[PDB]
Amino acid sequence: IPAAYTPGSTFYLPEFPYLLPARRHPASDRIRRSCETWVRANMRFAMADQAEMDALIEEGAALWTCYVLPTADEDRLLNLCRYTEYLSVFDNAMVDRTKIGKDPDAAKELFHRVVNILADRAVGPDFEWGRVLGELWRDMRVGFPEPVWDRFMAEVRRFLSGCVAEITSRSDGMVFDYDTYLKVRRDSVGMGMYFVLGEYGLGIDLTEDLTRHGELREIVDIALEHIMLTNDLFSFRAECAMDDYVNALAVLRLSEGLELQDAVDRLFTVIEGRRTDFMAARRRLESGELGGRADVRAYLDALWHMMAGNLQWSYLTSRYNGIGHVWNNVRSGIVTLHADRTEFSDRPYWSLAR
Repeated sequence: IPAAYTPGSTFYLPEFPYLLPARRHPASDRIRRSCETWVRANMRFAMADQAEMDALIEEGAALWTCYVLPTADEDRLLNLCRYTEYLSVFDNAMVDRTKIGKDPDAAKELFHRVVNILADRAVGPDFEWGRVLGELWRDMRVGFPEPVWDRFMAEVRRFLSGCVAEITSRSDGMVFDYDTYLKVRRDSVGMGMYFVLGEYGLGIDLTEDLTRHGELREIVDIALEHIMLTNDLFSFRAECAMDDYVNALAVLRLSEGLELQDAVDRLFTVIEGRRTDFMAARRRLESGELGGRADVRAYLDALWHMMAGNLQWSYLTSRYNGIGHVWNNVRSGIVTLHADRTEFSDRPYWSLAR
Protein backbone atom coordinates (compact mmCIF):
# COMPACT_ATOMS: atom_id res chain seq x y z
CA ILE A 1 0.00 0.00 0.00
CA PRO A 2 1.69 3.21 -1.21
CA ALA A 3 0.88 6.01 1.19
CA ALA A 4 -2.38 7.90 0.75
CA TYR A 5 -0.51 10.93 2.16
CA THR A 6 2.85 12.03 3.59
CA PRO A 7 3.17 13.89 6.92
CA GLY A 8 3.10 17.61 6.24
CA SER A 9 1.00 17.23 3.08
CA THR A 10 -1.45 20.10 2.55
CA PHE A 11 -4.72 20.64 0.71
CA TYR A 12 -7.48 23.22 0.65
CA LEU A 13 -10.56 22.08 2.58
CA PRO A 14 -13.74 23.81 1.28
CA GLU A 15 -16.76 24.39 3.53
CA PHE A 16 -19.84 22.48 2.42
CA PRO A 17 -22.66 25.01 2.03
CA TYR A 18 -25.96 25.11 3.98
CA LEU A 19 -24.99 22.61 6.67
CA LEU A 20 -23.18 24.79 9.22
CA PRO A 21 -23.57 25.94 11.94
CA ALA A 22 -25.38 22.62 12.65
CA ARG A 23 -28.37 22.51 14.96
CA ARG A 24 -27.53 21.05 18.41
CA HIS A 25 -29.83 19.64 21.13
CA PRO A 26 -30.70 22.52 23.49
CA ALA A 27 -29.96 20.29 26.50
CA SER A 28 -26.60 19.00 25.17
CA ASP A 29 -24.51 20.24 28.09
CA ARG A 30 -26.84 18.66 30.67
CA ILE A 31 -27.13 15.43 28.67
CA ARG A 32 -23.36 15.10 28.19
CA ARG A 33 -22.70 15.59 31.90
CA SER A 34 -25.01 12.70 32.84
CA CYS A 35 -23.57 10.60 30.02
CA GLU A 36 -19.97 11.16 31.17
CA THR A 37 -20.94 10.23 34.73
CA TRP A 38 -22.54 7.03 33.42
CA VAL A 39 -19.51 6.17 31.27
CA ARG A 40 -16.98 6.59 34.08
CA ALA A 41 -19.18 4.45 36.37
CA ASN A 42 -20.07 1.61 34.00
CA MET A 43 -17.31 1.37 31.38
CA ARG A 44 -14.32 1.59 33.75
CA PHE A 45 -13.89 -2.21 33.56
CA ALA A 46 -12.97 -1.80 29.85
CA MET A 47 -10.23 0.87 30.17
CA ALA A 48 -6.61 0.28 31.18
CA ASP A 49 -6.13 3.45 33.23
CA GLN A 50 -7.64 6.82 34.09
CA ALA A 51 -5.72 8.54 31.27
CA GLU A 52 -7.20 6.31 28.56
CA MET A 53 -10.71 6.82 29.96
CA ASP A 54 -10.23 10.62 29.90
CA ALA A 55 -8.79 10.57 26.38
CA LEU A 56 -11.77 8.58 25.11
CA ILE A 57 -14.35 10.85 26.80
CA GLU A 58 -12.43 13.82 25.34
CA GLU A 59 -13.21 12.61 21.78
CA GLY A 60 -16.87 13.56 22.40
CA ALA A 61 -18.85 10.60 21.02
CA ALA A 62 -21.89 11.75 23.03
CA LEU A 63 -21.53 15.20 21.41
CA TRP A 64 -21.79 13.55 17.98
CA THR A 65 -25.10 12.07 19.09
CA CYS A 66 -26.36 15.48 20.35
CA TYR A 67 -25.44 17.07 16.99
CA VAL A 68 -26.86 14.24 14.89
CA LEU A 69 -30.19 13.90 16.77
CA PRO A 70 -30.82 17.50 17.95
CA THR A 71 -34.66 17.23 17.84
CA ALA A 72 -34.80 13.99 19.89
CA ASP A 73 -36.52 13.84 23.28
CA GLU A 74 -33.88 14.70 25.89
CA ASP A 75 -34.32 11.61 28.10
CA ARG A 76 -34.28 9.31 25.07
CA LEU A 77 -31.21 11.12 23.70
CA LEU A 78 -29.33 10.52 26.96
CA ASN A 79 -29.90 6.77 26.44
CA LEU A 80 -28.61 7.06 22.88
CA CYS A 81 -25.51 8.99 23.98
CA ARG A 82 -24.68 6.24 26.45
CA TYR A 83 -25.11 3.68 23.67
CA THR A 84 -22.80 5.72 21.42
CA GLU A 85 -20.12 5.85 24.10
CA TYR A 86 -20.56 2.11 24.77
CA LEU A 87 -19.82 1.34 21.12
CA SER A 88 -16.77 3.62 21.11
CA VAL A 89 -15.44 2.02 24.33
CA PHE A 90 -16.03 -1.42 22.80
CA ASP A 91 -14.12 -0.43 19.62
CA ASN A 92 -11.18 0.92 21.64
CA ALA A 93 -10.90 -1.93 24.12
CA MET A 94 -11.92 -4.95 22.01
CA VAL A 95 -11.06 -4.20 18.36
CA ASP A 96 -7.39 -4.13 17.21
CA ARG A 97 -7.84 -3.61 13.47
CA THR A 98 -4.11 -4.17 12.97
CA LYS A 99 -3.88 -7.43 14.92
CA ILE A 100 -7.03 -8.92 13.33
CA GLY A 101 -6.10 -8.01 9.76
CA LYS A 102 -2.79 -9.88 10.08
CA ASP A 103 -4.01 -12.76 12.31
CA PRO A 104 -7.14 -14.76 11.34
CA ASP A 105 -7.20 -16.56 14.71
CA ALA A 106 -7.40 -13.21 16.51
CA ALA A 107 -10.11 -12.09 14.08
CA LYS A 108 -12.04 -15.29 14.73
CA GLU A 109 -11.74 -14.96 18.51
CA LEU A 110 -13.14 -11.43 18.41
CA PHE A 111 -16.05 -12.48 16.21
CA HIS A 112 -16.95 -15.36 18.56
CA ARG A 113 -16.92 -13.01 21.56
CA VAL A 114 -19.12 -10.42 19.80
CA VAL A 115 -21.68 -13.11 18.94
CA ASN A 116 -21.83 -14.09 22.64
CA ILE A 117 -22.33 -10.48 23.77
CA LEU A 118 -24.85 -9.52 21.08
CA ALA A 119 -26.94 -12.64 21.80
CA ASP A 120 -26.84 -11.89 25.57
CA ARG A 121 -24.86 -15.05 26.39
CA ALA A 122 -21.81 -13.29 27.86
CA VAL A 123 -20.04 -15.08 30.74
CA GLY A 124 -16.62 -15.01 32.33
CA PRO A 125 -14.32 -12.19 31.19
CA ASP A 126 -16.98 -10.72 28.89
CA PHE A 127 -19.82 -10.79 31.46
CA GLU A 128 -19.80 -7.00 31.95
CA TRP A 129 -20.03 -6.19 28.23
CA GLY A 130 -23.30 -8.11 28.11
CA ARG A 131 -24.60 -6.86 31.45
CA VAL A 132 -24.08 -3.20 30.52
CA LEU A 133 -25.54 -3.64 27.04
CA GLY A 134 -28.52 -5.47 28.55
CA GLU A 135 -29.36 -2.70 31.01
CA LEU A 136 -28.82 -0.01 28.38
CA TRP A 137 -31.11 -1.70 25.85
CA ARG A 138 -33.55 -2.29 28.73
CA ASP A 139 -33.71 1.46 29.37
CA MET A 140 -33.88 2.21 25.63
CA ARG A 141 -36.74 -0.21 25.02
CA VAL A 142 -39.15 1.81 27.19
CA GLY A 143 -41.33 3.75 24.79
CA PHE A 144 -39.60 2.08 21.81
CA PRO A 145 -42.30 0.47 19.62
CA GLU A 146 -41.61 -3.15 18.68
CA PRO A 147 -41.72 -2.58 14.86
CA VAL A 148 -39.00 0.08 15.34
CA TRP A 149 -37.04 -2.02 17.82
CA ASP A 150 -36.92 -4.96 15.39
CA ARG A 151 -35.52 -2.69 12.63
CA PHE A 152 -32.90 -1.35 15.06
CA MET A 153 -31.83 -4.93 15.92
CA ALA A 154 -31.50 -5.67 12.21
CA GLU A 155 -29.30 -2.55 11.88
CA VAL A 156 -27.01 -3.71 14.71
CA ARG A 157 -26.52 -7.05 12.98
CA ARG A 158 -25.98 -5.28 9.64
CA PHE A 159 -23.27 -3.19 11.33
CA LEU A 160 -21.58 -6.42 12.52
CA SER A 161 -21.78 -7.90 8.98
CA GLY A 162 -20.31 -4.76 7.44
CA CYS A 163 -17.46 -4.67 9.95
CA VAL A 164 -16.72 -8.32 9.22
CA ALA A 165 -16.80 -7.87 5.42
CA GLU A 166 -14.42 -4.92 5.74
CA ILE A 167 -11.91 -7.00 7.74
CA THR A 168 -12.49 -9.89 5.30
CA SER A 169 -11.09 -7.82 2.41
CA ARG A 170 -8.51 -5.86 4.45
CA SER A 171 -6.73 -9.15 5.24
CA ASP A 172 -7.26 -9.82 1.52
CA GLY A 173 -4.66 -7.11 0.79
CA MET A 174 -6.35 -5.03 -1.89
CA VAL A 175 -7.27 -1.38 -1.55
CA PHE A 176 -10.83 -1.24 -2.88
CA ASP A 177 -12.11 0.45 -5.97
CA TYR A 178 -14.89 3.02 -5.45
CA ASP A 179 -17.78 0.75 -6.27
CA THR A 180 -16.58 -2.02 -3.94
CA TYR A 181 -15.76 0.47 -1.16
CA LEU A 182 -19.38 1.71 -1.42
CA LYS A 183 -20.94 -1.73 -0.89
CA VAL A 184 -18.76 -2.43 2.17
CA ARG A 185 -18.72 0.98 3.80
CA ARG A 186 -22.51 1.47 3.55
CA ASP A 187 -22.81 -1.39 6.08
CA SER A 188 -19.66 -0.94 8.19
CA VAL A 189 -20.33 2.75 8.87
CA GLY A 190 -23.16 1.86 11.29
CA MET A 191 -25.21 5.01 10.61
CA GLY A 192 -28.05 2.69 9.59
CA MET A 193 -28.55 2.13 13.34
CA TYR A 194 -29.02 5.86 13.99
CA PHE A 195 -31.60 6.43 11.25
CA VAL A 196 -33.84 4.03 13.20
CA LEU A 197 -32.81 5.38 16.61
CA GLY A 198 -33.85 8.80 15.26
CA GLU A 199 -37.44 7.59 14.90
CA TYR A 200 -37.26 6.49 18.54
CA GLY A 201 -35.80 9.89 19.47
CA LEU A 202 -38.74 11.67 17.80
CA GLY A 203 -41.33 9.26 19.26
CA ILE A 204 -42.53 8.23 15.78
CA ASP A 205 -42.76 4.96 13.88
CA LEU A 206 -42.30 5.03 10.11
CA THR A 207 -42.15 1.23 9.60
CA GLU A 208 -45.23 1.10 7.35
CA ASP A 209 -44.26 4.25 5.46
CA LEU A 210 -40.77 2.86 4.74
CA THR A 211 -42.33 -0.37 3.47
CA ARG A 212 -44.86 1.45 1.26
CA HIS A 213 -42.69 4.24 -0.22
CA GLY A 214 -39.26 3.52 -1.75
CA GLU A 215 -38.74 7.29 -2.13
CA LEU A 216 -38.61 7.39 1.66
CA ARG A 217 -36.12 4.53 1.79
CA GLU A 218 -34.14 6.30 -0.98
CA ILE A 219 -33.77 9.62 0.96
CA VAL A 220 -32.43 7.66 3.96
CA ASP A 221 -29.95 6.00 1.62
CA ILE A 222 -28.81 9.39 0.27
CA ALA A 223 -28.18 10.65 3.80
CA LEU A 224 -26.31 7.41 4.60
CA GLU A 225 -23.79 7.97 1.78
CA HIS A 226 -23.48 11.68 2.57
CA ILE A 227 -22.56 10.87 6.19
CA MET A 228 -20.20 7.99 5.45
CA LEU A 229 -18.34 9.94 2.76
CA THR A 230 -18.14 13.08 4.89
CA ASN A 231 -16.82 10.94 7.73
CA ASP A 232 -14.14 9.49 5.44
CA LEU A 233 -12.99 12.96 4.34
CA PHE A 234 -12.29 13.98 7.95
CA SER A 235 -11.11 10.57 9.27
CA PHE A 236 -8.67 10.11 6.37
CA ARG A 237 -5.60 11.45 8.19
CA ALA A 238 -6.04 9.34 11.30
CA GLU A 239 -7.21 6.15 9.57
CA CYS A 240 -4.53 6.18 6.86
CA ALA A 241 -1.86 6.74 9.55
CA MET A 242 -3.00 3.35 10.97
CA ASP A 243 -2.99 1.61 7.52
CA ASP A 244 -6.79 1.14 7.42
CA TYR A 245 -7.71 2.12 3.86
CA VAL A 246 -11.46 1.42 3.74
CA ASN A 247 -11.73 5.18 3.19
CA ALA A 248 -13.21 6.98 0.19
CA LEU A 249 -10.39 9.50 -0.08
CA ALA A 250 -7.74 6.75 0.08
CA VAL A 251 -9.74 4.91 -2.62
CA LEU A 252 -9.78 7.99 -4.87
CA ARG A 253 -6.03 8.50 -4.34
CA LEU A 254 -4.67 4.94 -4.48
CA SER A 255 -7.18 3.36 -6.87
CA GLU A 256 -8.11 6.21 -9.24
CA GLY A 257 -4.73 7.97 -9.21
CA LEU A 258 -5.87 11.48 -8.23
CA GLU A 259 -3.46 13.92 -6.65
CA LEU A 260 -4.45 14.86 -3.10
CA GLN A 261 -6.16 18.19 -3.94
CA ASP A 262 -7.93 16.65 -6.94
CA ALA A 263 -9.04 13.71 -4.80
CA VAL A 264 -10.41 16.11 -2.16
CA ASP A 265 -12.12 18.16 -4.89
CA ARG A 266 -13.66 14.99 -6.33
CA LEU A 267 -14.92 13.72 -2.94
CA PHE A 268 -16.28 17.20 -2.16
CA THR A 269 -18.19 17.16 -5.45
CA VAL A 270 -19.65 13.67 -4.77
CA ILE A 271 -20.80 14.64 -1.27
CA GLU A 272 -22.34 17.88 -2.60
CA GLY A 273 -24.20 15.72 -5.13
CA ARG A 274 -25.69 13.71 -2.27
CA ARG A 275 -26.68 16.95 -0.54
CA THR A 276 -28.43 18.26 -3.65
CA ASP A 277 -30.03 14.84 -4.32
CA PHE A 278 -31.30 14.87 -0.72
CA MET A 279 -32.88 18.32 -1.02
CA ALA A 280 -34.56 17.36 -4.29
CA ALA A 281 -35.90 14.13 -2.77
CA ARG A 282 -37.10 16.04 0.26
CA ARG A 283 -39.03 18.58 -1.88
CA ARG A 284 -40.82 15.73 -3.70
CA LEU A 285 -41.67 13.97 -0.42
CA GLU A 286 -42.94 17.14 1.28
CA SER A 287 -45.21 17.84 -1.70
CA GLY A 288 -46.60 14.28 -2.14
CA GLU A 289 -49.00 12.05 -0.18
CA LEU A 290 -46.85 12.11 2.93
CA GLY A 291 -46.48 15.91 2.96
CA GLY A 292 -49.32 16.41 5.37
CA ARG A 293 -47.67 14.18 7.99
CA ALA A 294 -46.00 16.10 10.81
CA ASP A 295 -44.09 12.94 11.85
CA VAL A 296 -42.69 12.48 8.34
CA ARG A 297 -41.81 16.21 8.09
CA ALA A 298 -40.09 15.98 11.48
CA TYR A 299 -38.12 12.97 10.25
CA LEU A 300 -36.99 14.62 6.99
CA ASP A 301 -35.82 17.61 9.04
CA ALA A 302 -34.03 15.09 11.36
CA LEU A 303 -32.26 13.49 8.37
CA TRP A 304 -30.87 16.91 7.50
CA HIS A 305 -29.58 17.35 11.07
CA MET A 306 -27.83 13.98 10.92
CA MET A 307 -25.91 15.08 7.81
CA ALA A 308 -25.15 18.54 9.23
CA GLY A 309 -24.31 17.41 12.74
CA ASN A 310 -22.02 14.70 11.45
CA LEU A 311 -20.03 17.30 9.47
CA GLN A 312 -19.95 19.74 12.40
CA TRP A 313 -18.62 17.12 14.85
CA SER A 314 -15.92 16.04 12.37
CA TYR A 315 -14.19 19.41 12.92
CA LEU A 316 -14.49 19.17 16.72
CA THR A 317 -13.27 15.70 17.66
CA SER A 318 -9.79 14.77 18.81
CA ARG A 319 -10.56 11.30 17.46
CA TYR A 320 -9.84 12.63 13.95
CA ASN A 321 -7.83 15.81 14.52
CA GLY A 322 -5.27 14.74 17.13
CA ILE A 323 -4.76 14.28 20.88
CA GLY A 324 -5.50 17.55 22.62
CA HIS A 325 -7.25 19.03 19.56
CA VAL A 326 -9.35 22.11 20.32
CA TRP A 327 -11.09 23.40 17.18
CA ASN A 328 -10.20 26.98 16.25
CA ASN A 329 -13.59 27.40 14.41
CA VAL A 330 -11.95 27.47 10.96
CA ARG A 331 -14.28 25.69 8.49
CA SER A 332 -12.24 26.19 5.33
CA GLY A 333 -8.68 26.92 4.24
CA ILE A 334 -5.42 25.02 3.75
CA VAL A 335 -5.20 21.97 6.00
CA THR A 336 -1.83 20.48 7.01
CA LEU A 337 -1.84 16.68 7.59
CA HIS A 338 0.73 16.00 10.32
CA ALA A 339 1.51 12.52 11.61
CA ASP A 340 -0.22 13.26 14.94
CA ARG A 341 -2.74 16.00 14.12
CA THR A 342 -4.88 17.86 11.63
CA GLU A 343 -4.08 21.57 11.39
CA PHE A 344 -6.90 23.83 10.10
CA SER A 345 -5.57 27.15 8.81
CA ASP A 346 -7.74 29.85 7.23
CA ARG A 347 -5.29 30.36 4.38
CA PRO A 348 -7.36 30.75 1.20
CA TYR A 349 -7.57 28.50 -1.86
CA TRP A 350 -5.90 31.09 -4.10
CA SER A 351 -2.75 30.83 -1.92
CA LEU A 352 -2.15 27.07 -2.46
CA ALA A 353 0.73 28.06 -4.80
CA ARG A 354 0.65 24.80 -6.81
